[PDB]
Amino acid sequence: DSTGLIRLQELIMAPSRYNIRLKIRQLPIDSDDSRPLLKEMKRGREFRI
Amino acid sequence: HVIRIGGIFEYADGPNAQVMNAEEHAFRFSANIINRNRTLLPNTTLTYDIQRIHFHDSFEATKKACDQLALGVVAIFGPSQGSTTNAVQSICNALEVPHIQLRWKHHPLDNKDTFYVNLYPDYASLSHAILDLVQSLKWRSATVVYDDSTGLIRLQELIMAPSRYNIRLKIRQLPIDSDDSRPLLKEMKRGREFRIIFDCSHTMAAQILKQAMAMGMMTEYYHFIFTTLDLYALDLEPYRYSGVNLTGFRILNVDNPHVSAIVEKWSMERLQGVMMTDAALLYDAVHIVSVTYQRAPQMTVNSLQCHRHKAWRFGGRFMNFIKEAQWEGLTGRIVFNKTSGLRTDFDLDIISLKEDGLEKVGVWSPADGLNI
Amino acid sequence: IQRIHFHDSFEATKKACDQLALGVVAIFGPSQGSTTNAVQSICNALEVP
Repeated sequence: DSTGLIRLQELIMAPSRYNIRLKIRQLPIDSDDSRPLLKEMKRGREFRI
Repeated sequence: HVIRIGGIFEYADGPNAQVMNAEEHAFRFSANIINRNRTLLPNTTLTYDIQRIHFHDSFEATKKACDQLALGVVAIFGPSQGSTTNAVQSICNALEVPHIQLRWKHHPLDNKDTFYVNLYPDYASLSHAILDLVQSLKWRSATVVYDDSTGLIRLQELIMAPSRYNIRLKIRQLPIDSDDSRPLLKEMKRGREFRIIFDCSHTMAAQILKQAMAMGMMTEYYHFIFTTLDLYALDLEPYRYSGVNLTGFRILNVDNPHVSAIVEKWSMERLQGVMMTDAALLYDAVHIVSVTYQRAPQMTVNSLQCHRHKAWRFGGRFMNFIKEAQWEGLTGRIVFNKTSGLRTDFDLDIISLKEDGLEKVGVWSPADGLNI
Repeated sequence: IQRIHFHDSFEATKKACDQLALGVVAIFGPSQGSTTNAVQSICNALEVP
């Protein structure tokens, strides 16, 4: 949820301060299967999460 | 017959304020049309009770709602805020009586209710509109420019959206104690982005207009879009003939002479007035409920008590009648997403300022996407 | 000691002033917003921390 992202929005203007990239990944809220998200980041090949 | 409804009006001094604003006048003027309509409540006298309230006293509205509940009214216009209304629908779900939203509020993460509609539009369907055009405009370096973290709540589906379209979007909020972009207009000068959409109230945005005015940011290179709706009561024409690329929106179906008429009729009434989108939707919200009541079976709202727990007989019955109300008004047709019982039937007049004036250049719908 | 449902204010509508008609000297309201939006507004009203 973005209610947590209210609280650490100031970590998100740090890419607006100095360059660091990011991927916005929400937990599946209409379900509980994050393996679509786990495979999509497996396609993303990301290691800093 | 004589019928009565309930009224709630937030002000700073609240009831101690004497300001009939636009919405307080459009309450009574919307009643005065039905008072002159035999086409709606033909012999039923439409009366009301207004309980003007301050901001965020939950004990005031605790007393204030059960006043009109001991009365018993047939319409509960919900509060503008979201904090106190947590109890109010918790009161409305308690004694079998429908409750209405006027704005966006956050959605319950523990329960799911029965007495709820949202004539206010849908932000995910707004992100549908955003992806129809920004991808069509190929805008790829932008910045979330705003002051509302509530805006960061409601368009996070558009923050999930960079997975099929590339746009480099940054995150910039105003100094929250003020309305200042004079550092920020140097920051976007150093941000070199000529294509940005803006998430704030037109109250503060008219100041930010004057901020970009003194920062000389009024050029057609700055191909921007806004998100607000009511600006014709504010400045346009130096910003117009400066030469800019900018786009506003309008839910109000200004195609009919009737829609233009009700606005122009309204436009002389309030002192320091032309139609607001709140007064337009309040006009529609008044003119849905009494249509739903004139078609309703015999149901009188019981004098319920807040020292008791008595429930009115026809609460979910008339909530069914509210969720099946499909009255079309000045803002196009109103029908509810029956997966949620909430209104997502809204169409965007894609209106864009050029030096001649504001000009509608297309539509957005959730059945066309963009249609130019 | 009181108890209410999750996301329910009509219970604590009584149960707050059950402790006020009692008289309590500290309200440790829940970690829920929609509860304490009703509660601490009135704690602000009738001089209650």
